[PDB]
Amino acid sequence: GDLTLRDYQMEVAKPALNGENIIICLPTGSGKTRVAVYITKDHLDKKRKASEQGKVIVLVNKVPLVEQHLRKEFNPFLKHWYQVIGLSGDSELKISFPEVVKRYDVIICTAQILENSLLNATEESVRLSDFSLIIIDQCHHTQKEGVYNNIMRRYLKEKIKNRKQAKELIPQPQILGLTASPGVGGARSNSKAEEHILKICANLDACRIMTVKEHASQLKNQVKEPFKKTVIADDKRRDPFRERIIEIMQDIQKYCQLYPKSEFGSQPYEQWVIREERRAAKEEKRKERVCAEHLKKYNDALQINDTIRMVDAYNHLNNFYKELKRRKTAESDDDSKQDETDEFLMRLFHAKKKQLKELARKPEYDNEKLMKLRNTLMEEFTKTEEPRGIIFTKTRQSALALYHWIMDNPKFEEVGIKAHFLIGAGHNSETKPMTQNEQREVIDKFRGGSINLLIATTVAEEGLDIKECNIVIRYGLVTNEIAMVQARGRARADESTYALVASSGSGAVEREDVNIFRENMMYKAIRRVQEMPPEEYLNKIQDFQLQSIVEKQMKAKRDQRKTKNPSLITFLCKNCHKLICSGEDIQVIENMHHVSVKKDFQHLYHKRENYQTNVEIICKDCGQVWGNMMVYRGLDLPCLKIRNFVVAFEDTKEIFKKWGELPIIFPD
RNA sequence: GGUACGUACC
RNA sequence: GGUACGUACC
Ligand SMILES: Nc1ncnc2c1ncn2[C@@H]1O[C@H](COP(=O)(O)OP(=O)(O)O)[C@@H](O)[C@H]1O
Ligand SMILES: [Mg+2]
Ligand SMILES: [Zn+2]
Repeated sequence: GDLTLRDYQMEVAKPALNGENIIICLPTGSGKTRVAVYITKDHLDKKRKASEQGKVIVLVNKVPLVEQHLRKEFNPFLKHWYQVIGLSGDSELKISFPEVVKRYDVIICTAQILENSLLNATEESVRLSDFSLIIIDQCHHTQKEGVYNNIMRRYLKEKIKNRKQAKELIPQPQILGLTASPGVGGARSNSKAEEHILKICANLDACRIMTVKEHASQLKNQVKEPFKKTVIADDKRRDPFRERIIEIMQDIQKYCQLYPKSEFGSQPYEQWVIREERRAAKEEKRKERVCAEHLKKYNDALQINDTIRMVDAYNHLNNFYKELKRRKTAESDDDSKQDETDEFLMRLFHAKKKQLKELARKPEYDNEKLMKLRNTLMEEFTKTEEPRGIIFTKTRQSALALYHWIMDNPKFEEVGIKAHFLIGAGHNSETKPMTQNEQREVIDKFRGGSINLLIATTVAEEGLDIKECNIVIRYGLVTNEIAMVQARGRARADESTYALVASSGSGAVEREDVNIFRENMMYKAIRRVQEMPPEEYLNKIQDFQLQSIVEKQMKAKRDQRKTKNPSLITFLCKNCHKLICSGEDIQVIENMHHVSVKKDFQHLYHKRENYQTNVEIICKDCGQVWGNMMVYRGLDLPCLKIRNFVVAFEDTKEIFKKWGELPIIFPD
């Protein structure tokens, strides 16, 4: 069942029920989406009784939230009274969006489905005037160049144009923002915190920002905060894995004569060594670029030794050199690759390989954070009958490696822990992705009980419905104040704890403290804009709105300048600098995957196993990855990744990470 | 592929 | 603005 609100929910709803644009700030577990449904039904029922056209769009930022808001909230209470539909880019609908607007009263979709129609591109459109109410889920993203903010910039442009036609009357939707924390925008001062709150208010055209105050006690009974802990590890353990890896890196640096201005295993080392790899490739210095590539792989092993067990560090290097054997070795079905440097670096590893493998088997040198994590898990999974937990970590590799650490250790299995990792769907990582369906099944098994502990990246912090946790561990991960409150929001079972496990040397404890500081500033700043007199608030809101419109015009003029011709360019291999393609030889498939056409192109490469296929293309002369094969219309075609080539010009040699960075448009 | 946001380091 | 890690949308 029956559509009602709690008193704290009604308190924040009241102005939206009277037709005012507002932002609603309700904590995690407060039922913000239930408030959205009550306001949707109320809004539509009033439009019926006034014989008027009622229409609502609910905008979300993740695809699963479309289906989730339908099932749990929107269909149960509205389906029998109004036409309701959930829509996404993933679902190939046979109806166009403009028709979906004509047929349905409540549209729940991802924001880019609306923007695609407002833009058109391919050209009677949809406009924001078609909708009488627009609800934005997770409205703290209504910021900068986000899709939310682009939708709302059209709304403000239509608001200003409306006053021009009064003096010489196009209808404007009501707007409702829903969030748990609008944020502080990286501010370190209360002034800049209050500036950020007003900017978000300005972007959503809010009459007022809305929080629970009269029924604050009721809200505190509904959602109980977890107990906070900070488990620090000083790491005064001797670290012979770090020491011997550094000796290998030092040896390599003397060979190539590349010397850093920065500590081993640190972030500026990683920047330097990647810069040095790029430079050496441009300048045809195979010795330097190959060494810098390996040095990076050793620099990875140091920083994963810092966060996870040193066996995973071993495996990172061990797998790299396994793949190096495969590419450099002349196999059958092929129509020397091994340089001096290649031979030097391979033997260096094999020599010092024995020690590292067997040093890695001794857990006494195996990372103090892991014991602190172990101890925290043991004491918490023995605390309750049917517990559930999440470990938040920085890298995908770290998520998978922690899963193996939990599995390759029978005392966690003994005490009832049944772990599984959880990572992103994107394909920009050097680790492989989980698909959206695999993500869904893991989260479903977590609610079932089949799975007990998630080792998650930031995938698990916002939006998605996850079962109430007894423990949330931030394992070395400290991002922003919004993510912090969202992570703390997952721990909402009876007797739940939120814990930061980190090295004192990482500076993550100090960054957690500024995010606590920022969170406190946020509440003071919300309080200040609520107490601000209307005339003062209105003027500041108008300023931010006007200068936000100007902000898009500037970025429009930036992107206009860079707006080629092929055959200007050749393609050299980054490792060995052999001539391979001209610019005329390249053609594109569905304007995304680039392919070579040259008639005698097969002679310049070999095929190896390890998106279309799982067959790599590698350089004949040197074994450098160029990309992979693909099947298109029954033709075996070579897909070349731009990362792998030095691109020469006629007038200059440069390396690009994306095909779009080249100032050249290619054929179909 | 394209784009966006978050964080760290320059 | 750059590099990397992470996430997402089309
Ligand atoms: N006024 C209400 N009456 C009954 N149940 C409610 C009410 N508000 C919320 N709920 C229930 O609580 C749940 C909301 O939890 P959740 O989705 O975690 O909230 P939020 O999205 O704010 O974090 C829903 O399953 C809903 O059925
Ligand atoms: Mg909800
Ligand atoms: Zn080559």
